[PDB]
Amino acid sequence: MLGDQVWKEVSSNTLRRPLIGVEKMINYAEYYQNGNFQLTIALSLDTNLSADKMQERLGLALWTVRGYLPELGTWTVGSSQDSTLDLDHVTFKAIQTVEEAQEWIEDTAILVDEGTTVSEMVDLLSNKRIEPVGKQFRAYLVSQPRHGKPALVMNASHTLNGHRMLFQGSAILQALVDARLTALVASSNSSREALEAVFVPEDISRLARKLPQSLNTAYADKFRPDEADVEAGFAKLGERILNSTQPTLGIPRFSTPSQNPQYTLGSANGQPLTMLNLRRQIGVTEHRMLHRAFKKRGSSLPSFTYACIVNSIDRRCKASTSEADEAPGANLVYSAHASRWFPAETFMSRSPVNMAIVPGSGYVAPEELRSKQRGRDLNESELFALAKTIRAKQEQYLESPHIISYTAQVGDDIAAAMAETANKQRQAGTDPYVALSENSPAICPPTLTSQGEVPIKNLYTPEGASFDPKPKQPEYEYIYFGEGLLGGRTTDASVCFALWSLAGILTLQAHFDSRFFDAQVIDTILDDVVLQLRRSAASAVDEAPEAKL
Ligand SMILES: [Cl-]
Repeated sequence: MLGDQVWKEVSSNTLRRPLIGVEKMINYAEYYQNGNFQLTIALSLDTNLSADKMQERLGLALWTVRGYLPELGTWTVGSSQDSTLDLDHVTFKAIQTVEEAQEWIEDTAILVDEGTTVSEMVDLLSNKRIEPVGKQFRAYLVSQPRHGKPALVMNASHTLNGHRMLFQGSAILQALVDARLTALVASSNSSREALEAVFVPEDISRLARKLPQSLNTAYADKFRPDEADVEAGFAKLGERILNSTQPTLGIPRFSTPSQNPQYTLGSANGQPLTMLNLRRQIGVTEHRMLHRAFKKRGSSLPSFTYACIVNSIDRRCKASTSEADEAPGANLVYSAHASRWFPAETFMSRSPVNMAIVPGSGYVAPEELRSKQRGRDLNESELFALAKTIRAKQEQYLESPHIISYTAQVGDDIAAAMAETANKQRQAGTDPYVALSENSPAICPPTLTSQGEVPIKNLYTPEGASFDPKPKQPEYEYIYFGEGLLGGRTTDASVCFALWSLAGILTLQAHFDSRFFDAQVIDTILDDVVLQLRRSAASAVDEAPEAKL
């Protein structure tokens, strides 16, 4: 009941709950750091729907999805009665009229102008903060690109989202070909007339049970921690604090931000697009081979990838926080998903946890990341040993959910310090990019978040959603997606590596602002990692050729 009681009726048709934990930290970063962490995901579509059909169905599709996913209509920036800005709560307004519903549809289901490509949309959206501040989700239909395939492009705040956006997208794609929606559009003069037929005023009593809750309240409710549980979480907090001070290798940022960034995605508003997502994609067949080859070594694709990132940063940058006479270690900065401790029902329809990230920490000792024989030039055996070390340290850091016992306190501390720092920087007239970088470490530690394939249905027909191969022989209206694109947003002076899979396609990418890092160096590290993955896999498969099947 802690989950229900937390959303309180605060006005006639408005629910409100406090933000708690990582979600509160994220909300403050999005406000004070120009949309830091915000997510853009494109689902690239093959479809025999005309652009015209998709355009006339999109708004009603989004409205239909909102009916069972009211999470799409939440809001996280408001005020109190005393004027003051409020970053500490999430609110939900239950829509009571057709006009209000139509307003929300037209603000949230965007038809992109003829010509703009999916890649251009991902670049544009990942290079700015969502507006108005507080808005949590927007869907863009790119139905008439001048080249490339059409796509559903979603832009979301990270405060209440993550993995969940793929399911939100899947629901929208299902609605676009739903037989009942198609009949509605066919029988109505307009979207507004259709809406007028099927509109039901939203009921805060029923919808409260479907709105997202903090991981922290789901944790309290499911695990009911006692004092020993709290003690175990406090120990994992001490670990993260100490690891953040130990000598570490990493990628050095510019001492001062670049005023003429030389790597951009073009220019919009007259200003360069400097938030970059450098990507390496691995196809379905090669992905399977990599996955099996590293299992044959007793390793895993995510941990071996981390080892290669750590080693390639070491070799390419030769940058550390320690002295020259002292080999550094590696501070591991990574995220973990709470599904490792919570059942799948935690992430479904009843009070779902829609942002389930817990910060992870670990420290590779100097003797574990360098070889006595080869120094930084680790051979394949040594990289597998480093992978196993990294994996073991993550497994011990994450062995228990009681980490969550301190994320509310850490979230409060980071949020308060961010607001106080931002107010001080404003009063001092600090340049905005200097302000986003001066508090960042001169050396960015190796930062990799790894995501297993999320099983999202790939085929949508009037009979529903299914898992199937790309249509060779369409029998009805259908939508199929065979590839995704991620645009992460990192506005502070850090480099974030992301490893993820969608539709069997493996993507390794780095996102960062080129005002703060040499993009050529990051590009070289990504190339090094892919080369090491392929060479180590080929050697593993040479010893065990069965791993090719
Ligand atoms: Cl998540």
